[PDB]
Amino acid sequence: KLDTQLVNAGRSKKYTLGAVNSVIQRASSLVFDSVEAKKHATRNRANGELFYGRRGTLTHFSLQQAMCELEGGAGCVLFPCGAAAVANSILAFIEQGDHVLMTNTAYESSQDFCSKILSKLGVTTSWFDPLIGADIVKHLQPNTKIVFLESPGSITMEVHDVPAIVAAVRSVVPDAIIMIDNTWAAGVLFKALDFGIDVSIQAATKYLVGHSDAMIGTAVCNARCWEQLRENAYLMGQMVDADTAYITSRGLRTLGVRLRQHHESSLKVAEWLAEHPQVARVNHPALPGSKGHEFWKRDFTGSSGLFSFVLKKKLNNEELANYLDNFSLFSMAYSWGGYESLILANQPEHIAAIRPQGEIDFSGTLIRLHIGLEDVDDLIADLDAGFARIV
Amino acid sequence: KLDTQLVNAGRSKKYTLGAVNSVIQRASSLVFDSVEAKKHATRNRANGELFYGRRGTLTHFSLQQAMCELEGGAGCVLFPCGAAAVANSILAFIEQGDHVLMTNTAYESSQDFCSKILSKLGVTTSWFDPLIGADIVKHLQPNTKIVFLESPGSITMEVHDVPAIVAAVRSVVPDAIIMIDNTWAAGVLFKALDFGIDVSIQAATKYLVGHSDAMIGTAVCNARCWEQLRENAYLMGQMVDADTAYITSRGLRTLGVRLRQHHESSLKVAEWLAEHPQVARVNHPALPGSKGHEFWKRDFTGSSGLFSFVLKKKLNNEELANYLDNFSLFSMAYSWGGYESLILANQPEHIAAIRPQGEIDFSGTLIRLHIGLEDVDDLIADLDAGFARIV
Amino acid sequence: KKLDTQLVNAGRSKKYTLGAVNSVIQRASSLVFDSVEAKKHATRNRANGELFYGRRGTLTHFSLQQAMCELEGGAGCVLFPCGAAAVANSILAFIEQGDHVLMTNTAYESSQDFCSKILSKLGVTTSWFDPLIGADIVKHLQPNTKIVFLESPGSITMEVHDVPAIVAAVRSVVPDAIIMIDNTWAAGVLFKALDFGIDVSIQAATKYLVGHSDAMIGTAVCNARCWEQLRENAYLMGQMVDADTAYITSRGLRTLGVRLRQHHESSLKVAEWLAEHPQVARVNHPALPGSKGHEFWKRDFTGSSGLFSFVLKKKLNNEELANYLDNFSLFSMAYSWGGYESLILANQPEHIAAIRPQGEIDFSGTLIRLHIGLEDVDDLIADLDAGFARIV
Amino acid sequence: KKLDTQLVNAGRSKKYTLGAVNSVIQRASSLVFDSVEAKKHATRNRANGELFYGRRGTLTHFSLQQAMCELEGGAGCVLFPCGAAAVANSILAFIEQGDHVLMTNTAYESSQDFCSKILSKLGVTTSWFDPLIGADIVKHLQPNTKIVFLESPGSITMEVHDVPAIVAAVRSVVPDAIIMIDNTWAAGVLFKALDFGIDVSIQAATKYLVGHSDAMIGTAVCNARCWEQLRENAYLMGQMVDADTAYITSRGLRTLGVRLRQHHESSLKVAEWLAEHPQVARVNHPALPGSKGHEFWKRDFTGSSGLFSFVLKKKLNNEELANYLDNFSLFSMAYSWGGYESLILANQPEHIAAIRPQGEIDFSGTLIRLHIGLEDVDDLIADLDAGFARIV
Ligand SMILES: Cc1ncc(COP(=O)(O)O)c(CN[C@@H](C)P(=O)(O)O)c1O
Ligand SMILES: Cc1ncc(COP(=O)(O)O)c(CN[C@@H](C)P(=O)(O)O)c1O
Ligand SMILES: Cc1ncc(COP(=O)(O)O)c(CN[C@@H](C)P(=O)(O)O)c1O
Ligand SMILES: Cc1ncc(COP(=O)(O)O)c(CN[C@@H](C)P(=O)(O)O)c1O
Ligand SMILES: [Ca+2]
Ligand SMILES: [Ca+2]
Ligand SMILES: [Ca+2]
Ligand SMILES: [Ca+2]
Repeated sequence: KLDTQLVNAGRSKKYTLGAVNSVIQRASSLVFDSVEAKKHATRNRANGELFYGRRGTLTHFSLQQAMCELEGGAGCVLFPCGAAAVANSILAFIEQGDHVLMTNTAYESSQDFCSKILSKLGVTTSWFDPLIGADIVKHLQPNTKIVFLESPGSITMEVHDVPAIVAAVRSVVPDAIIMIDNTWAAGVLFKALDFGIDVSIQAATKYLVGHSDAMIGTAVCNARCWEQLRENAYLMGQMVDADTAYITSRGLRTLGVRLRQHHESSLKVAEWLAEHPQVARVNHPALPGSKGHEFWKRDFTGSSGLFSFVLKKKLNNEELANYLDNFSLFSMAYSWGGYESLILANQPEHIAAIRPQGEIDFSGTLIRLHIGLEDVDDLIADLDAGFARIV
Repeated sequence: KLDTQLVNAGRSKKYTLGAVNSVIQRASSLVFDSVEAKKHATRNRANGELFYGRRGTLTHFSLQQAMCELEGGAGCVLFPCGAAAVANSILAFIEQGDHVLMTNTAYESSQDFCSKILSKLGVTTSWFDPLIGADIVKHLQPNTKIVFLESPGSITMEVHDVPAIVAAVRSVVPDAIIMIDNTWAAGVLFKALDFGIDVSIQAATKYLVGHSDAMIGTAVCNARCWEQLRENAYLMGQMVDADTAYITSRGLRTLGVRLRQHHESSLKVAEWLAEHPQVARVNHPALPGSKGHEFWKRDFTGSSGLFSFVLKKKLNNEELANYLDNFSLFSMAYSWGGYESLILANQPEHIAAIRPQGEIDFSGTLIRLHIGLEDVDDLIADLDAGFARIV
Repeated sequence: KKLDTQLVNAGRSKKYTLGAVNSVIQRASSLVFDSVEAKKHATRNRANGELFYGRRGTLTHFSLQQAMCELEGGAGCVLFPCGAAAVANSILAFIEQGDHVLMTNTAYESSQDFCSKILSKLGVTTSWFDPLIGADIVKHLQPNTKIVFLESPGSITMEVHDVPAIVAAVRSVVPDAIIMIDNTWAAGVLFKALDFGIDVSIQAATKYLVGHSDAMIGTAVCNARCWEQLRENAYLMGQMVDADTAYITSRGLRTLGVRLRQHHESSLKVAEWLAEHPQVARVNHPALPGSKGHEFWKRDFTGSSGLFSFVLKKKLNNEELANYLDNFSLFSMAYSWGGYESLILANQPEHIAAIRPQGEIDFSGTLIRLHIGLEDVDDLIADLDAGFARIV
Repeated sequence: KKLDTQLVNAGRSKKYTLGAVNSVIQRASSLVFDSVEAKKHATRNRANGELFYGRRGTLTHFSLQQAMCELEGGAGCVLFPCGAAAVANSILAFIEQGDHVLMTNTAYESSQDFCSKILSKLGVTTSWFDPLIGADIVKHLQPNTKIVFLESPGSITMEVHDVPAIVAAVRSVVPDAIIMIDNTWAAGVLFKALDFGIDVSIQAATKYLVGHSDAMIGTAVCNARCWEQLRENAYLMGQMVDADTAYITSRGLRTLGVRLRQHHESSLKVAEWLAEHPQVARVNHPALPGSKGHEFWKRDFTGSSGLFSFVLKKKLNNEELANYLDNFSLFSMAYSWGGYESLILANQPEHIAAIRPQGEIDFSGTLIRLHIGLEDVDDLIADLDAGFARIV
């Protein structure tokens, strides 16, 4: 049962040492009592024995066990933030002459890592429509090494048909590493590894931390891919600090109570918006009619609270300020996943610049909301005062 | 004056806000009061204005200003540890078809990053002897992009002639990026940027933190190289957590009192060892006769406390255990830079495996010591009981 | 304001958050004055949220304090290193040689032991009352009574006071008494103590406000009448909490609503199952009809937390107690409560009798206290059922 | 053992460090018992370094405690949220209605205010003595004296007690008194209080032990005679410090030697320059010949820290005070001390007279207190010289 799992994940006695939570073990240097102990630790340095702080301390091991239990993985590799998890996960499997195939709705810095960093290293990238399903075979090349998914999509929220994509890819390039950015689902609302994906990546910064303070990336790997991701990321010096690891473990405890509120509130806002005279479209995976809703309903076991909607109007600069500057409860900021509700605008032309080898199909201003833990009726009231400012 | 600089570096009122130390600002999301504020922050997102936690908060900005003041740089890029600083600094400047030229005494994982990661990306690496000076021109290729220095060298402690190397490299491949791992000198005992080096990298984990807890890498850049390092590392998601940034700033405060004790103690141990019947050689940059001592004396303004010595004996496994297992005051561990004295052994054949395109010239067991803050006469007593165990 | 929106926003003024969502963490003893004039200004405002000296607080403390005054409707919020320090020092701040303290006999045992072991040797006497005494409290008032100390629900046995009756009765006789409550079970928020004419609402913020069993902190939210005295006398005893703890307590507030609702829903479901169970004598849950003071809870509170107790039909012997407690898979044995993890503790009737001064107990089986956490309620009920099979 | 080696290793047993160099940080209220038997064992040892409940401490606290007993030669180390809480609560733990407390009139002002404002209303009287009274202390002892409270060097004015004389005199008359000292200036280590027959050595660990002006914490290291009473009575008041603060205090110990030596060397160099300066009346530095109790410092201490004061030839008026203090570049205005940053504070003779009960002051110019930090001593002297040019 997810709730019981969340409360206990990673809390082995060897990590908590008489406490409820794991200990916080801050270290670089880790001490070997003897030559024989150093040899034991060296052989087990990637197997949960204390060796050197760059490999982890007890605090890290505890979070790694929790993430493996929650996402059904063989191992969990840690990073200083989600963008570092994305970039280094992809790097760990590529070589000069490879091709990367990425959804055109991937998080922008994931796109930019490929276009700006991988391109100089003899790796080419191309893109696909998130709703392509089994027709992704037209984009597969004999040198396709990575197939990178993000479901729902960044900003626009399109849900992939992961089963269809996975079957297609294994049929043509079975050696491909299939990755997903599974941040929206907090890794627990969509069990990526059970669907044939090799690596489930999170900006743990978001719903796993849950409070908008700490930054951390995770990559949960199947047994086929764990060693290579782990050792190559180690060679790039990737790790997260012990205290952040502790705080992430601690976020897990309330994840189920938080995600149920996020689902209930954001769906009710989405439903209210969908019926509002000033709204063109609502992009929420849980809302019937949204792009790939059917796949959300079949493949996920809940929703989080991030979604977007498109205004009937393309707001001009003065309207955009009147709208966004006068919110009482929604704050303007990047990221999401916390207790506080947030708001961000993107003009159609902003989104057009980040959908390579696609076409946008809306013309009004796109508003993305993260629905936090405030009373939902207060949030709806704030949104409705917003609409009066731009009617 | 270094001491006064250390106490005040980065402590602008905008960062301390009424306290002695900088504030600890934990954040991912950073809030914009208005559209106009978001536009201001966006334009200044790499210029010390609050934008998004991946770019930093006030705590990071404070440490970045301190590191720029201390090392004379245009900018300071932050990483989750030294190995991540090395790997990502080199990555930020390379492209398929480049050559990297690295001292054969570089830190092993720096070697391994090149041999195991860069090699798959169409980048070749070769090596040089640390004492090559101006004859490094024989190793320069028309596609040499990076010249990577580490002075003193890892484990064996050889000091380069940086002036001679730098002049040679600028004369042949002026477009090269010259980097140094300046960890031993804590960035302050050798002012790398004043000698023509482009980027001074530290495992800030070591002497800057000073207490063996926290892990962090720094790269202080000149104005020529700052933008590219900063933006490419950003694309790999490199950052450090706020609290670690705070603790690093805090280590700086005692760095001068610590480094003076480390120098005085370790030189006196080195002198005592050099005269000991059971010692073949002592490798300490401050000790006359050590490899590149003359360059240490001309180019550095002090010593830290890490050095090595070679035993007359190649200890067998039983002797190695009798030696290392029965120390009272020295602990066995990786890393160094803290208050606690540490000891590590390397057999000649271990070092031979990590000196590409060189030759070792010793035959006894090499012992590396980090000399901490304990009474030096107690440490010497512990070393002498050690010698009695293996006579 | 609606609780959940209030919780999210409490304390988060721009002067404390400085561009972030959460307050800054400002760690300091020394706080720097730019000038003689600035120092004079800070000195005047040293108890009024200007930076002065770390013992008085930093911006991190100020934020928590603001949050706590907002949520509990107070003029001020005094901070302490734990619950027990808040209790002991809030009582100390208002007494003097010759005073009498009247305390509920269901008070947390350390609160009792402070009165009987510390206050006694300072010329302050204490006596105790039954938690259901209500209006009849007048019977225990003395000419020198200074403090009337309430705890509702009761420690372990969970009895709810008729607060309206008690407060009216006290004010009718000793209007100038200081009325305090230990309002930890309600998290200060499910029972608005200061709206009921209580002077000081004290919590072990250790519990529900922190919510994760990993920081310790006490709070005392005061009305305007009593704030100064509590604050300044507490300061002379050196009482403060660390900035990092204050930041984590503020943080815990943000999930307090979603957590309390799950604790209510799950704990009531367990309590309802236990009441029907053949091996259970009685269930002590404020929200469960038939428990002591339930109708006062229904009337006076806006919700329940997850802590309650039940009485077994058996008085367990030592071997049965071990076989019961040692073999749980989901409940852990520990003190405290208020966190995400379910906890269990046992007391024998004779242990409880010993901490019920000037009153008698009302049960004879072993008493089991549960903290119902965030685990799936059916897994928890399954673990409790395996427990019962072990002592049939 | 030699101090620097001791400092590095103090508290770092394998049971606390668990493979790291520093102790673990174990954050907890609830501490889990695996069984009834384990709980019974923890309960017996709850004041003896077995995990029991976070109010009693975690492994992090145990480590600090061990370190502090080792460095100060004590049987036990009681922890508090700050210096002022250690003073107030250590005095409280040993008094009862009818007792008398004898305190040096150079005691930290809050220590004085605790006695005169809190203790007075609890039936405890206080009187004061001159710090140089030595053997003549017998003159101020009373049949009901319970505590003799020492502070050496003195707060602000820096007078050093003849501790050997005072202690012998007290023991000759009231052998069962509790003798306490506020040993913060010495960092517990430059004056081994418990070796001189003092019962309790108290510090504001806030200062030199933490060493960076960013955590607050008090300690009281006790002999075997007084440990239990201090510990248990302090516990009934809820006194504890947070685990993270305990970890940072242990951490500060590791650099205490290298820091104190620089504070000694730099502060003595400044003091020697000031004594020769035409605008200075007198220098109050324990290490500087001619200061009050210097010869007791030379005899009894093993070093100096960096805090001292000096008296200007001028009694500065308000405009000269601002022009002096407002325009420093390296010294900052703030309370506290013990950190890496140099600090400056001013007091007028009439402010000091007001906190010197039952004694008189010995100066008439403005009194300037300096904390000499880790900055280059010649830059510091240059900043002080520019200061003098501003009030010529
Ligand atoms: C799906 C997704 N995957 C990765 C990342 C990168 O994580 P880190 O910020 O922790 O490096 C993000 C970041 N997104 C916000 C900044 P926003 O969505 O506001 O741009 C994301 O949304
Ligand atoms: C010169 C030098 N430069 C980089 C690094 C990498 O820093 P991080 O450990 O913080 O990633 C090291 C690490 N060295 C120790 C593990 P050791 O020397 O014990 O192997 C080093 O020595
Ligand atoms: C109502 C109530 N009021 C105060 C305190 C004291 O708070 P601190 O533990 O933060 O000092 C407690 C403590 N209770 C547990 C230890 P337990 O209930 O397990 O004995 C309490 O329950
Ligand atoms: C000797 C001495 N003993 C105790 C304390 C109280 O410690 P805490 O501030 O940690 O509660 C002090 C405090 N002193 C500064 C505030 P200042 O000297 O600047 O007034 C002191 O000096
Ligand atoms: Ca808000
Ligand atoms: Ca040691
Ligand atoms: Ca459990
Ligand atoms: Ca300064």
